[PDB]
Amino acid sequence: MATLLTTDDLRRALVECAGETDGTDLSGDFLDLRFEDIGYDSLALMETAARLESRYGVSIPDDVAGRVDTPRELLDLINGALAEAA
Repeated sequence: MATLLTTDDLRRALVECAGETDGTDLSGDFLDLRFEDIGYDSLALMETAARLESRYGVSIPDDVAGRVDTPRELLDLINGALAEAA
């Protein structure tokens, strides 16, 4: 019953920005350089993390999130704030 955030969740948020595509070739893992692939420096995932921060009910991380290079870090970021919150 205790389910705050999962890997599959962060993935859905990363695709929401894309739009539509039934491609992707993940035959292992996708949390190594997901942000450093198309060009997700910060501005791209900035607005996305903003609206998602409200619907999720998480704080407003502009430092770590603003300069988030790792993908798995993003999940542990919002999910982390939710942990202490609960």
